[PDB]
Amino acid sequence: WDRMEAFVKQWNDQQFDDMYQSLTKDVKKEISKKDFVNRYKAIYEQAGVKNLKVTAGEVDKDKTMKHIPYKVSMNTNAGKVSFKNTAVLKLEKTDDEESWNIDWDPSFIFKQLADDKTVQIMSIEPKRGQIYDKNGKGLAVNTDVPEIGIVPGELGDKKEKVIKELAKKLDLTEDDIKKKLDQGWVKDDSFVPLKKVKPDQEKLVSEATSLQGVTRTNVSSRYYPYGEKTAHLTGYVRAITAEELKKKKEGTYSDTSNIGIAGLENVYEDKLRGTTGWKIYVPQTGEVIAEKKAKDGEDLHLTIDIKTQMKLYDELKDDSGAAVALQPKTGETLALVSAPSYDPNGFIFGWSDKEWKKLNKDKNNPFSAKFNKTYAPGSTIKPIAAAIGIKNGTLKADEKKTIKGKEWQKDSSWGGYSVTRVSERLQQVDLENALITSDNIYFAQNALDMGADTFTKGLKTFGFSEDVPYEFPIQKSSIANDKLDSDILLADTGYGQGQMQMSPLHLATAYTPFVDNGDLVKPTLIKKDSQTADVWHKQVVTKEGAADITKGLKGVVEDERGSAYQPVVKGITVAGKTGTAELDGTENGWFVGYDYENKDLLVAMMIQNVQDRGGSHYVVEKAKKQFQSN
Repeated sequence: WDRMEAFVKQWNDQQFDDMYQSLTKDVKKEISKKDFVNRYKAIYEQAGVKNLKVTAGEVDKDKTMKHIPYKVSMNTNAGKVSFKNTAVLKLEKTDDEESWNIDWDPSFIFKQLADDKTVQIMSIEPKRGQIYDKNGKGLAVNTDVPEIGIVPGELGDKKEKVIKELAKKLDLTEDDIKKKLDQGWVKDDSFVPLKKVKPDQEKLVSEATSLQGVTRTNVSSRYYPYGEKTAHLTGYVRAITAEELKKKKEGTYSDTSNIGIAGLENVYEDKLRGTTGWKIYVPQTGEVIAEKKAKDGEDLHLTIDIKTQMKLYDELKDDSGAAVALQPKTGETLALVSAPSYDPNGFIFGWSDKEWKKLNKDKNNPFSAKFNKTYAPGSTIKPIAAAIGIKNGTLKADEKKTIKGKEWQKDSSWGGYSVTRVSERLQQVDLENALITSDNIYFAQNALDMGADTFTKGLKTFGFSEDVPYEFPIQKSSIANDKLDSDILLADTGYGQGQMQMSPLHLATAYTPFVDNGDLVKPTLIKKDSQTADVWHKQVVTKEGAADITKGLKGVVEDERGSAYQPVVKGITVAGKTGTAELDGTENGWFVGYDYENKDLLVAMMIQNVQDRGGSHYVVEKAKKQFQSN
């Protein structure tokens, strides 16, 4: 019949407002359309009802009352659910027109339901996988932390004064505690959790539990054992919002779930979470409509060495910038540091108000990692360019160039603009002395002699303009705002005063061909039991070209004329390059270096607001400390 088919179509399509219209006059009373629609929406939403199939059968007796059997199957967060039932169709006249109407009752939601029975949907959170460094040191783990609560029966006739004192002691409100004590499940002998506390605060727990009826347990909790020292690398988890929950695939989260918002917590959310358990049941009888068991998440093992991480943190902790430390042979990531930072434990245990407001008004954006953003690299481009110039035959490292004065233009067509070098001591300038004196004209002429096409292709072999193959998302490096579309922009990009932007991670990666082999190494955060150093582009420079570049980068640190000579550090065997990118404004300082003798460490460091602190020098002093002085 038409009415039944239309009702079934509306219900398969889950349009409950259209469904309410077909109900009998009796059911219209005692159940308002508001309550009908709200009850369906709430139950189906919270249970995760999807894949709904309602199919109708055949009538039996032939009249003003019919019976039509039907069946319902569906998928819920707790599994497949299906039942059979019989709809009563009564013919009824309202106003002046008859119609067949369905005599609805709560058993059309789930079969167990009736006018004295409801449904409840509880969830079981799995154990989240943990994050370890290369030596098994826990970076994002699960630990048992104190949990202060109230047993109501133990309060006696002191409930009010106890709530007042405990609210003052735990920085909660009296209303919040009372709301928790008034929950439906709360019985006089049950422990009512009130607040989770960090492990280092047993004195607070001792003070608080010494009140009437206030007691203590331990609850499992995420914990970030090194806090802001690894905050950008771990990221964090925190409670999911109702709006976030509405966007996810039903079943994967509940209203009380943690979700990874930033860092590796977010990047590996699926691996770390696991499977959420569910139970749909009827509270008046205890009957279970459906049930699904949880499943723990998987652990994550990183290449990070927390010792290197902490050395870099100690150097950057009061500044604004980033530092990457790679093992340039294997491509493993020893350290990823960004400053300023934050304690991700704040998102688990709660923030103090002053700290939250501090972090949100900080103009250097503590919650944002800087090692995956792209900044102007400045002079640090020069060796890379040199590599390309040696790779594509247009540059010989041992041949000197004629440069007279401190200014140079290609021809009259530049006019008022010329490339400026800081010194004019050397008139015959080879590659080594070009790097040591950071000669801008040398490298402008390198770019020009090279041409735009070869230089673009070369920059692409060092990983510009492509997705960065790395497990932590890295914004792509840019050669120019559009393209190298003029001799002037080409020359400026040659010596690092153009439109280019690199990430610290990428700059670290792009000095790896200089260390030994010439290969651009594929960086990785994930610890692998395989001792296989993956290559990202093969032989982007030759071995002998890498040696030629290493000579000049060595000189930058060891020759008195170099930009990285001060401070003189006995013991280190470090070759590298400095940079300063300007922004009455500020300027950012760069140092990229590697151990040209031990070949097992490379660091890139970038610090902001260094114009009044000696520029790149301020960075250099902090960078040399990171290297083996043995």
